[PDB]
Amino acid sequence: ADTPLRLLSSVHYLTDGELPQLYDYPDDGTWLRANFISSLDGGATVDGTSGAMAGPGDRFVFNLLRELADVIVVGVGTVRYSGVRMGVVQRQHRQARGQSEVPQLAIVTRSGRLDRDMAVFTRTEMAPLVLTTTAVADDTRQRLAGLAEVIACSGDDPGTVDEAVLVSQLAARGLRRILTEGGPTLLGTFVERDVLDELCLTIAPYVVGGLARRIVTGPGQVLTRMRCAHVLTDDSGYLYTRYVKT
Amino acid sequence: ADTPLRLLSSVHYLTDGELPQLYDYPDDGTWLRANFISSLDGGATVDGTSGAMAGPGDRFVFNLLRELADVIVVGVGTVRYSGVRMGVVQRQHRQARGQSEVPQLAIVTRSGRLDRDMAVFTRTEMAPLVLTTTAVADDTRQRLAGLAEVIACSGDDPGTVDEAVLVSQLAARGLRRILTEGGPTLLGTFVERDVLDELCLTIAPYVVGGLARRIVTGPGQVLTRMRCAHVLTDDSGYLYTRYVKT
Ligand SMILES: NC(=O)C1=CN([C@@H]2O[C@H](COP(=O)(O)OP(=O)(O)OC[C@H]3O[C@@H](n4cnc5c(N)ncnc54)[C@H](OP(=O)(O)O)[C@@H]3O)[C@@H](O)[C@H]2O)C=CC1
Ligand SMILES: NC(=O)C1=CN([C@@H]2O[C@H](COP(=O)(O)OP(=O)(O)OC[C@H]3O[C@@H](n4cnc5c(N)ncnc54)[C@H](OP(=O)(O)O)[C@@H]3O)[C@@H](O)[C@H]2O)C=CC1
Repeated sequence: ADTPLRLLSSVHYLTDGELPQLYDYPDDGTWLRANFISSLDGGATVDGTSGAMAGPGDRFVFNLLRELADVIVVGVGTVRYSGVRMGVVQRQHRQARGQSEVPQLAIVTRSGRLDRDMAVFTRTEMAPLVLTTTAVADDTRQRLAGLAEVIACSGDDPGTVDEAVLVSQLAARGLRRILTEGGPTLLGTFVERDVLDELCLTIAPYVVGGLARRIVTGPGQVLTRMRCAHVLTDDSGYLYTRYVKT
Repeated sequence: ADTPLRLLSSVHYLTDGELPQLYDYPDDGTWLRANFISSLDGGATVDGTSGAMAGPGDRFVFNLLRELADVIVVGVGTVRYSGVRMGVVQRQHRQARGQSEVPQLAIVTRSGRLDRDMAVFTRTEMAPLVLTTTAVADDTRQRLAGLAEVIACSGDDPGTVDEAVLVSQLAARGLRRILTEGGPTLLGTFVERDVLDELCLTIAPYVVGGLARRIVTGPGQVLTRMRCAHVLTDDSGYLYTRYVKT
């Protein structure tokens, strides 16, 4: 008559002061966290973007995770982003933690082919980082002189990005608390290379049908077990989950 | 300082007697329930099947949902299934509910092109139903004489299946409590045609990377809101969710 199953139910209302402890980074070491939203049937997009599906809670969560991060890493696909916005209180919180007032943005591109004309370069407090390959880093540095710091992230193939090198290059610059929000190609590479430490996933209570892509894309296939650290909900039936690599 | 967020936690251990009430069908009317499993990053398969990812709880849940159903509807893709197995106690439970001892199997095929040589026809207590189009129903009836009951499920196009007609044809035969377990093409059609009443989804705590398909496939795009009826968990960090159409 016994089963391994237990009913979950809401046991505690969270104040905005208790949220940071549920999502804090470790005290030490580098930590790469992803934060994505998807539908129940695994779809990442509605009309080409993720925004349509966001829950009453998602803005507390998405804004908190940006506030906690040293750097937000984004793929060049989804940039096409502006400078991350921090409000007054967010800046104060960051300072009290000894971080910069606003997190750095880091754009991953294998080819380095970003035009000087982009909002990631224009509407922003801080020169973004461009993470790219050894093969193209010098040319890219020259082309983006003044607009971005360009960093070579290659492993044994100077024509590709090694995602473990990428994470160590950020940590070498004091950016060890890393957040990524997209896109699916980038996330797929972190998952394929087994460098993703934690996935925060908002499960939106919709089905969207078969057209949408998943939150990850690409040829990778892995089977990486994660531990469920927490599940939050709201009155709208969204689940805000946090899973950390076992 | 207040947020819409609430922490979920386990509040009640479920006995196998309490599970049926969490998953019961309505008293009246037809009800189409889906039961699927997917990874955290929205992948439906590991090495081409769903079985590798199943949780300690999934066998209580998958077996219960089969036990409760009048008919299990499956697409011809994933059949390539045998007769659903019911143990002694499952048969007793069904009888006490006034149902057949074993649920019917119903195979959906647009072309009707199933060979007489299949385990769905061979290793089974009960002739399965074949749900197909008006255009091909008579030929199909003759070819499968003795092995299956063939039912025309077309709407205004005699060359296609109308999924609402499909559900009413089952209900007309006393099979109003319907379960589907696959595959993604079929599920995508139920979602696209807005005839899916409830989705029971097991969220497995793995990431699998970008190669896998979603639990639904096909060109459909919808935005159908569902209410979260419950979330169960186990010690392995699986979530067993039940969402019902709002
Ligand atoms: N559901 C959700 O939460 C989210 C949805 N989205 C969505 O992301 C979509 C667009 O994303 P998409 O362009 O497909 O994916 P990506 O943002 O990840 O970027 C694809 C491009 O980014 C670069 N890139 C990514 N990753 C890597 C790597 N490891 N090494 C080198 N280069 C890399 C490549 O740049 P290059 O070609 O220059 O070499 C590549 O062409 C949008 O539809 C947006 O809505 C995005 C994030 C969150
Ligand atoms: N993660 C999970 O829980 C699950 C995973 N799986 C998987 O399903 C996969 C195979 O499934 P797949 O073949 O792609 O999909 P389907 O089982 O849904 O079937 C595709 C075929 O089934 C028929 N079919 C489906 N739906 C309809 C409809 N509304 N009208 C008419 N005909 C229809 C068609 O038959 P025809 O061509 O003859 O006309 C079609 O070619 C496997 O990989 C299996 O592991 C499946 C279910 C659960």
